[PDB]
Amino acid sequence: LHKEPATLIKAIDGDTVKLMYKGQPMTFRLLLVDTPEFNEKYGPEASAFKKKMEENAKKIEVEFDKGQRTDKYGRGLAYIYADGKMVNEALVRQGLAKVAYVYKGNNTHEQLLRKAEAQAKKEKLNIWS
Ligand SMILES: Cc1cn([C@H]2C[C@H](OP(=O)(O)O)[C@@H](COP(=O)(O)O)O2)c(=O)[nH]c1=O
Ligand SMILES: [Ca+2]
Repeated sequence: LHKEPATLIKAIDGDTVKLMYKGQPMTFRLLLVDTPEFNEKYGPEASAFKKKMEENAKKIEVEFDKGQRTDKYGRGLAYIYADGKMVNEALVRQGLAKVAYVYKGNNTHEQLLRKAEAQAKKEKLNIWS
């Protein structure tokens, strides 16, 4: 897998963001995670955590997995990095997302993320509190 450039256009919520990628606006959905909807417990905190991480970044990057790159809604499916730190993993490590939507062939970072989840759960953070 390879990191590629993108620029933030707008925060959306805990697991989607609008980025400019190869010069075109796209919505991206984070691979391998699910955050609560803005209306549910920890929804606002997930959205805020993601928004801060991505707006404070100097450099956003997108990393596609080996499989599908857009979903049925036309959202890009990627791992997103903010100054080299994976947003998908950070949300999980903080108890603000669960590992989810693990489809065969787009699951390169599955174990990394499950390890984060286990640490969050052991710490009783947020969703696991
Ligand atoms: C994360 C992810 C979601 N999806 C689809 C499955 C779900 O379909 P349904 O909309 O039919 O439930 C939806 C979940 O996204 P959201 O959590 O953003 O709603 O996105 C994929 O197809 N691939 C993926 O990798
Ligand atoms: Ca969601």
